Amino acid sequence: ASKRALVILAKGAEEMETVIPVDVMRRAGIKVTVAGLAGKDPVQCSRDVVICPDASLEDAKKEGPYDVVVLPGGNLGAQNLSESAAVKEILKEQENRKGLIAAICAGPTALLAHEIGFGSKVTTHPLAKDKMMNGGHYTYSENRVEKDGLILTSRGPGTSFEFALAIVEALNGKEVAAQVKAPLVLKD
Amino acid sequence: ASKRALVILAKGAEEMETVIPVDVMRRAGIKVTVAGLAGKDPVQCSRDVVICPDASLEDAKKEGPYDVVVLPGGNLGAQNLSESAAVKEILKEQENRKGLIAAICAGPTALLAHEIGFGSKVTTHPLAKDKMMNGGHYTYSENRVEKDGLILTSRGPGTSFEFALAIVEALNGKEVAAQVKAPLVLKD
Repeated sequence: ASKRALVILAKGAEEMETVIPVDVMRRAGIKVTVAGLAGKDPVQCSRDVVICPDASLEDAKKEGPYDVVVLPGGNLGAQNLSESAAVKEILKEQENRKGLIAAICAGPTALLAHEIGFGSKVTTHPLAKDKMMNGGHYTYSENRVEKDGLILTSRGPGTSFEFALAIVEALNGKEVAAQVKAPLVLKD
Repeated sequence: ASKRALVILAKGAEEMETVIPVDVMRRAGIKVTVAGLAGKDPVQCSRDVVICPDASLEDAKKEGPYDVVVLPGGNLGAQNLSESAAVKEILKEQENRKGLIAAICAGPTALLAHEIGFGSKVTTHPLAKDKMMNGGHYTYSENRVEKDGLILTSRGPGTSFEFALAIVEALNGKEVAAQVKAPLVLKD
C-alpha cells in the first residue's frame, strides 16, 4: 500500500532540485529510489555536491512501476536526460499507464525531447522557456507549480518545496501534505 | 581574495539544510569545503540521502581559517556535532578570531554544548527551543533568520534559502546576494 517514486539522477543535475523532493517525499512515507542514469556510481551535481544513488537506473527500471517519475533540473543534467534512450522508455511507459510525471526548472525540456505530454500546460525556468516551446507543442504557464493532467512542472530551485509538496498531495492527498509541511517552517 | 566556507557534515544531518547553503554559497563564488566529521567516507543524512564530503574534518581543519563555519541541523546530526571535541576546537577558534558562525534548525544546540556565543540572540527550530534555552545563556528569537554579532541562526529546512543568502550577504555583500537570488525563483 506504499507509493513509490523514481528520481533519475544524472551528472550536472541541480542538487537542490534533487534533494528537496527526495527528502520531502520520504517525510511523506513515499518509498523513493534515487537512480543514477549512468550506473550506481556517485554523481557530481551542478554545484559539485556528490550524491550516491540508491541504484542504477537499469536495476531500478526492473522494480517498477512507479507512481511518480521525477526529473530534476540543471541545464547539463536535463541534457543528459534528454539524450538517454532509457529515459525515453521509462517516460513513455509512465505516460501509457497514466502515471504521474514531474519535472522542475530545465527538467521539463526532457519531456519535449521524448515527445511526452504534448498539448499540456507546462512551466519551466524562464531561461528554458524558448527551448521548451520549440514547435509550440505545449502551452506555457508562469505559475510556480503547474499541473495539467499527469504532467506536473515547476520553475526553479526556489520552487522546489512547492513542487515536492504538490507531488505529495497528488499521491497521498492534501492532509498528508499539510502534516509534512508544518515542521518545515515554510513561509506560505 | 576568495572567501571560504566550512560545512561540517555528520551522520544524521538534514540533507536539505546541507545542500542548499553549499549550492547557494558556490553560486556566490565562495570556496566551500564540505567536511565529514568522521572522515572522508560518504555520509548518510537524516532522510537517507548519501553525500560524499570533499574532505575529512581533520584535513579541512589544517587548511583554515574559514570566513564562515556552517552547522547544518538534523536532530542526530546536531547531537554528533555537540559531542565532537574537534568541533569544539574549530568553533572556539572561530569565535576568537571573530569569524562568522552559522547554524540552522537543531544546529544551534551545538553552540550551547560548546559554550559558544553566550549572550547572543539566537533562533532554532521550535522543537529545539527548550534545549537551546537550558540555563538561559541566550536570548530567544522567533525570526526566520537571526544575526547577532558573529552568530547567525535560522529555524528550519524551509528557511534554508534565507539562511544561505544571509551568509552570502555577510561575506560578499548585498549586491552579490541579490544577483545570486534572482535566478533561483524565490517567492520573496
